[PDB]
Amino acid sequence: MFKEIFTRLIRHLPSRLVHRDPLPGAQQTVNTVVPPSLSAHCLKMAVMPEEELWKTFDTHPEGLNQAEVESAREQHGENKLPAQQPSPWWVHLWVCYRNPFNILLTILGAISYATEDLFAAGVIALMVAISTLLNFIQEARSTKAADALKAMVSNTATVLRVINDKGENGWLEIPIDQLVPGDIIKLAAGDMIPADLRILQARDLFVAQASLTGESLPVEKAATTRQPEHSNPLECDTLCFMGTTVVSGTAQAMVIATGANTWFGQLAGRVSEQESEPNAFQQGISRVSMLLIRFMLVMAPVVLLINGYTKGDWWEAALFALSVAVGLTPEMLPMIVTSTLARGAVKLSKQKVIVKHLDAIQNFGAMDILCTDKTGTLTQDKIVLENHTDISGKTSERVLHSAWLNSHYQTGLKNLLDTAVLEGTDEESARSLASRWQKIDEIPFDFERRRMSVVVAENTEHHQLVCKGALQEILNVCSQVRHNGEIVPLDDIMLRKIKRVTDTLNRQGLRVVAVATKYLPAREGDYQRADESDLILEGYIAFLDPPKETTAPALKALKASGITVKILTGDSELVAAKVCHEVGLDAGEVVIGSDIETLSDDELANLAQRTTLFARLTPMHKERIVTLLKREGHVVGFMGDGINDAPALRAADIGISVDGAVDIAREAADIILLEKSLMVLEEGVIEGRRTFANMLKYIKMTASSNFGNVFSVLVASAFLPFLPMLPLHLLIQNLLYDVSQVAIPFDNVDDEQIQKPQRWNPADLGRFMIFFGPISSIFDILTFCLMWWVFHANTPETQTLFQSGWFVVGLLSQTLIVHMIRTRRVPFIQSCASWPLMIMTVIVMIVGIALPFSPLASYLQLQALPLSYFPWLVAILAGYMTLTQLVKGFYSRRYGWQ
Amino acid sequence: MFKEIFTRLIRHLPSRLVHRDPLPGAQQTVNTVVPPSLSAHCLKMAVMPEEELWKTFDTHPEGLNQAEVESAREQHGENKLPAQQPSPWWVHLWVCYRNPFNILLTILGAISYATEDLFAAGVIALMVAISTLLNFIQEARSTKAADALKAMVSNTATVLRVINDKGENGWLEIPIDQLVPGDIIKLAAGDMIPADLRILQARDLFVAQASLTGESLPVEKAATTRQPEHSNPLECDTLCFMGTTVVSGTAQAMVIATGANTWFGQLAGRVSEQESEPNAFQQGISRVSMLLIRFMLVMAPVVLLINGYTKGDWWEAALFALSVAVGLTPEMLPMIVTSTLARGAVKLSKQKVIVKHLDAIQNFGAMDILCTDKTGTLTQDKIVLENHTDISGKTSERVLHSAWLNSHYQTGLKNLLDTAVLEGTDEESARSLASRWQKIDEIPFDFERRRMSVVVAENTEHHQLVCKGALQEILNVCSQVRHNGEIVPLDDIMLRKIKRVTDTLNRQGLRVVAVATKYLPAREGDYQRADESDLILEGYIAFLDPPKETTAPALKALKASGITVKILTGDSELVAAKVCHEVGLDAGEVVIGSDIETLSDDELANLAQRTTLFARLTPMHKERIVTLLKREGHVVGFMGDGINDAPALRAADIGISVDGAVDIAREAADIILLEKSLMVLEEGVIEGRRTFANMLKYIKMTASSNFGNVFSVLVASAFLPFLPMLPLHLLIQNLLYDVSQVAIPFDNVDDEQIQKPQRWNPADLGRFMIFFGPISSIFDILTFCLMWWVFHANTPETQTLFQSGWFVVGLLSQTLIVHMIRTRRVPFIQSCASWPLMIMTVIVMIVGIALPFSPLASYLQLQALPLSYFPWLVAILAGYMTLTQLVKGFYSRRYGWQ
Ligand SMILES: [Mg+2]
Ligand SMILES: [Mg+2]
Ligand SMILES: [Mg+2]
Ligand SMILES: [Mg+2]
Ligand SMILES: [Mg+2]
Ligand SMILES: [Mg+2]
Repeated sequence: MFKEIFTRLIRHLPSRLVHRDPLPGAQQTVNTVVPPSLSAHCLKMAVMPEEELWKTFDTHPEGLNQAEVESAREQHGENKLPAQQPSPWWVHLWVCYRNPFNILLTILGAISYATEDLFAAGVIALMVAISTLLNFIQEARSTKAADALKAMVSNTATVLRVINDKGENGWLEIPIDQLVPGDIIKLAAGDMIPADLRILQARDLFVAQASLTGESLPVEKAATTRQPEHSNPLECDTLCFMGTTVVSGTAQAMVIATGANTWFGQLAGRVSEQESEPNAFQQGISRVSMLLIRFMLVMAPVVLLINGYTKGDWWEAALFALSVAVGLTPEMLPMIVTSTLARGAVKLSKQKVIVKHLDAIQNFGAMDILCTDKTGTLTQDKIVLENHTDISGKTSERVLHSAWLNSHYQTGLKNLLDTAVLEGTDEESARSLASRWQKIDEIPFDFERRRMSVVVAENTEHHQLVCKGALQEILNVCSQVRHNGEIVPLDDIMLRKIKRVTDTLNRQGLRVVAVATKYLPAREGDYQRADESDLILEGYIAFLDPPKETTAPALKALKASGITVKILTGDSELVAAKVCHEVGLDAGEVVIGSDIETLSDDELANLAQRTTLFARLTPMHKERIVTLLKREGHVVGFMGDGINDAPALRAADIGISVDGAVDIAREAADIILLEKSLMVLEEGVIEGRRTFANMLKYIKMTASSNFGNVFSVLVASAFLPFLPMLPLHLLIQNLLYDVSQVAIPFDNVDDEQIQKPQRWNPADLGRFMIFFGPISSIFDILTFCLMWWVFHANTPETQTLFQSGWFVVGLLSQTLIVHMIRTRRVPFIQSCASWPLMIMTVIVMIVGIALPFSPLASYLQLQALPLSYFPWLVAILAGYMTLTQLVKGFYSRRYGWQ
Repeated sequence: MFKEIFTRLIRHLPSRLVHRDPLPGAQQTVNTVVPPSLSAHCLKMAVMPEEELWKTFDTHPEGLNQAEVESAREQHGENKLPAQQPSPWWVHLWVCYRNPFNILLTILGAISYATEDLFAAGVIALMVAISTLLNFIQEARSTKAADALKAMVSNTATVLRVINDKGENGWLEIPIDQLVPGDIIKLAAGDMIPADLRILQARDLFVAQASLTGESLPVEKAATTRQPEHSNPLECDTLCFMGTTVVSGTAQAMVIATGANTWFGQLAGRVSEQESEPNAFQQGISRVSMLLIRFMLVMAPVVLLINGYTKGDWWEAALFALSVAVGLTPEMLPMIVTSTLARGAVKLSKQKVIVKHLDAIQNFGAMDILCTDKTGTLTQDKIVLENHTDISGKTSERVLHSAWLNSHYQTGLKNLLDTAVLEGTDEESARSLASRWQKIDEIPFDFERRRMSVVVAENTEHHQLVCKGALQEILNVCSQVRHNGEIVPLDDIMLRKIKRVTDTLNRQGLRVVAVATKYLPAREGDYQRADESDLILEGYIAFLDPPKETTAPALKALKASGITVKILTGDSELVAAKVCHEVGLDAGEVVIGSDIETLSDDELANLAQRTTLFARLTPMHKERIVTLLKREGHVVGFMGDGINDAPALRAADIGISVDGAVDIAREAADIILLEKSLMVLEEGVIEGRRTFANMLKYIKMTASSNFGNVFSVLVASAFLPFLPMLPLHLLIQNLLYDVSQVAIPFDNVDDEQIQKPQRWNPADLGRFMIFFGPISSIFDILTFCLMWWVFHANTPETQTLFQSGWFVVGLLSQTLIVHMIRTRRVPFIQSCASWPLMIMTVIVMIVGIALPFSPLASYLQLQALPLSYFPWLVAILAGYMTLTQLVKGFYSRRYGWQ
């Protein structure tokens, strides 16, 4: 066969509902380090004087007013990527109608009846148009809902703009797509850079550019250049590029590039080539589409040839074969996938689960390994008890005040310890410390040393550096300790005593953060990580972050649903083990991050499968573990809401984040929970399994029934002297079946189907079609024999009695058989269809019965049915239902339902 | 007027759906200390030899098999009170059919149309029967649902019985109502005594008979009497009476009395007289019923007299007046109340809120003060951190092992500290302690000393008494302390040091429990509370009980709903204040239990209104505070799940308990939550407000519309020369209106209505009826003028056109006006009725329109309507809806909706 390139009958869904958005962190590799005239633009913009910067982008310090912002947006486009913009509704309608089969059905309708029989080609074209409108309405509604959902959780930026008719400025939180060039924004800790920026002003601004320049340490970004030569746009200290995060400090900057013109946007990724590699969902949809095309190409030519030879009307035989084939079209797939999944995605939104792209639902129900941190998900993130003590265990007010200085004057992201220390200090002492101490510098947090320092001063003679961090890291750089009010050298005896005391505290679930301080002579230069030396250890703060009340039932439900929860944490091994024990998780033997640095990929992939808790992990370790956990066909989900969780979120088969996360965590995620809870995640997983099961059932039943109709036509058309059913009748039958099937997205799903992670095999559809097609053909042939002999529709002159006689059987059975094949159990007593499906089935059956008796029947070439036919019809339908119910068991035994 | 005794037209609901159960704790007062032949029976039963006890009750040691238990149940009745047995369905159908208006209607129908006009009386009787059937079906379904709900949470008993064909025994948990006399049960801690019992065997069995004998201290019940003279059935140490709890120990006893024959059941309460005093809900229902009777008695005689004088047919005028009056019958109140409340009670069951009696819903939505303990509701009942140390602060293994002995060998109710100590001790040391030590005696917990002791022994030479309890109570009875391994006298310096250290610990939210041990020479006699003297203080255990993750949002929602949460706790004020601060509650200034002992009732009632946290409370203090919190018309709810919370649950306006509570706590409660959570309680309160609002709306709309119809008849009957509508048509109109109103229980309620605690005024119904009745009468008179002149129904010969002309207007407006006078807002845009109500309204309107055109119209004396009438009908309906919508505002301003 092959000839896959020749087949262009498949219409792919737009690559925003499916497939992930490009995240600007596609490694440090670049296409010849960007092209000229783009690097030159950045290099000129970096050192351009601030005075003439205002004229270049038509910007004023006040900001931008409305008419100006629409003018800038029109001139420079919108702050998006080429693939994130929706096509106009008329283009969507046209691309739905120009389907290579909707066209032929209209042309063959024109050709067959053009000479001397009009109103028959027109009605066929009208049926084609009605089917096209139904498909287009379903897809348009579902894409509108999906696009609304994706825009519900979108990274925002704080801009000046101009609010109030008066013309006053403000600070609006607007979606990052609305940023036009020459716009003024302000940046704080945790905000991702929304576009290429020119730093107007900034204090202690550190940005994590690891995505672009590949360096983990945050880089200071100044208002004016303080480095001698630039020679490179990516390292100029006065421009911030899109896709990088702000670690600490504050800034106010100007947007210079936007959308495609952004560094990452053009020639450093995204714009280069396209989405060459499709994900699992797109591959499965393509496989199903190719299977349907193969079925049609095998069957329809034979149906054409048989009737052409038998009846000598090729222009009508071809139309008849195409009309029976259109039931097996691939164009159902865009309508089924979009309508069924977007129904789930909306329903998940009422469960505090926002789905950014539709295909993620497949992973969300298929996930069997869930990697997450212990803080916030297992623990409460609010610490109830805290003790600030010195090395001797006595409570110390100096430790609390030293920690308060660091917590108050740090500009990084807020922490639970920071919140506790700011709340744990009384108002009077806090006011005295604030008035008596002023900030001079800040050395932010990085994982190489795992500390955080703040340099303050009470005068202009000496400065005090106060750094707080995990106990060892602090003890590594401490040379003296403050014991009993005296500064005494920190010998090894005190080292081992402190270590064992803090290990005893850790085994109780208490996290310990040590605090160190130093006095230095006043200096003008910036402080650097080398200044964290010969410190004086003031003491440590031991605090308890208790586990959530709902963590244990959520973990039990997750395990009952087939999901293996794995804890990836950068905290201590003892605290993590205690937390795991308290919530009911089995920590087993713990694996620290230092252990896996010397392991091979095979060794680590084999170890991670039997290891539940990983401790002392750097973000690189988390990403590597998540990557190697997909080794044996597992679908891995990573849940994280941190600055450095973007690679881990992007590397997992599904990334889950929280509405309160940092900007880069929400950008890289596929699912956004409105509250950080494992129970919400479990219920969402259970509900997404239902959505995927409903989608599969939709495709499965439609394809099987339509294959049965095509087989019925193929086997019995040769013996008849006329078409078993007029193609107009077949088009009406398919349209009325689709109207009924509209309510399948709202069906009920057995708890048996969604009890374990779902595995989707597109080749199973062919087996289901082959098994459940001829069952319909048996009763179709029985109906043919009924109308031939019992009702004497033996000649073409009385063909209309035959054809209509099949029509009501064709539509009613195909509509009824849904309630038999939708479940593996016995219907109407064990598993029952949802009320919308019941109502739609009843309505479509009534319409199909009443159509031959309606005034339209003459126009549709349908003849009224004698009353002696209805008992036969009921017998046929009941026999078909009973036979399929009795035969379902064999399919269950040999292959299985799920 | 008065003559309230004469009015027996009111049919009260059965006193199980409304009103509380007896709760065998009705003080210590008795009716002459019970009657003779009951006290004598108990006295003879107590001292009767165990050998001959088996023949008396036809009981075997192995238990009772089936046929024997049904025989005993038939002979002795069922273990219930006379007010808890439902009446048979046929008796319920008779009482629903024999009400004076269903009898007078039938009798007048026979009288008026018996002579020469049969099939007119029969159809009227058939309409009466159909109305009775509808009412009976609604009430029967709703009482069945309510009785099923009350049986879901019922105190159970553990019985031997017989299981399976073999004849082997087990231990079944059967509802206490199934207990027949001469049944063998076993009792553990926390089990209430289900019937009068004879103790067969007992291991350290203590029962709290504070309800019966009035003494707070638990007393020891033995297998054989160990006291010289009994002289009193209530103080014999070998019988346990119903309504008392088991504090500690284990036992196996025999049931000797059951149901009424129980000491409490007969002549000691719940038997003499009856429920003389009705509660608030019953009083309100009676007031509404009396208002409806007053309306009918004022109006219907005038309607009879006018038509009797005008048309000279008294036997028909009386029937017509009664037919218009029956719309205002109080017999709908049993159907309205039972059907609307039960639908709520069922809906609460899916929200983990079981309602034991329907009227409690009224209180549940009317609650504005909620009194709870801090443990379990505000805090988790599991403790995350525990430190067992000595007085010097060093960790001590002896303290942990001493606490483990007490926790393991105590037979009382389990505690969070007991669970932690049993889990906090390693397996090896635990098994070593279990093998090395054996239990001898136990001194249970009581609030006078607030300690609990266990006497064990490692040999037959000396015994060790290990008591554990709150710090002061332990320190009161301690004379020595184990310091640095030496037993040193406990001087005042150590007392102050320990007090300040433990006060520092309690300000952190850490509860401190001290442990004391003593060595005594071996002795045969039982140990007594006195034996707790000159103890040796081993140390204390400080543990953290963390607040729940969901307590703060639940408290904020409760405050937003208008409920004032007050904390009644027996713990320290420092720990309670810290817990309140953690969850966001404002403790204010705390009031300890010792402060309120000297206060007067007025002083304590005034103080409790502005006090949020009450600490160091005995159960008597809790009951007194809850009683005095209802002083200014507040509705008080008490939530508790303890042994001593029965008086406080019974004294509150509503009592809430948990499914895992003790037996007496579930018996005294009105609401049972399936999980102990404040969020569940808040959502249940919100949804119960909806149920009560729906019930009030039901009554209000029905009464107002039917009053409007009666007024329309009263004003315009004199001018017409015939009845404005035949009474058959009026009965059909009322029946079809009731069919529509069936779906009101499922209506939607605006969030504005249920945003504050509900206050129900039965006199408001009269104002609503007076305001909204004549609005219907205006358009009824307009319809009369229409049919008189526009349609020329001027004579009796053409009366049928007139009457039917009103009929469709009468039914359709009455059915439509629901969607206008159900909300204070504008309908269909700002507030919408529920889909069941929409469907029922449409169906009833369709039936009313189609009835005059149906073949039944001739049988019902209805004439088909000309098509020129329908535009006038739409005009009348639209004008009525618009006028009532515009006029609703005046009722809102002058009186108000809620
Ligand atoms: Mg932001
Ligand atoms: Mg600096
Ligand atoms: Mg078929
Ligand atoms: Mg029990
Ligand atoms: Mg004893
Ligand atoms: Mg009316």
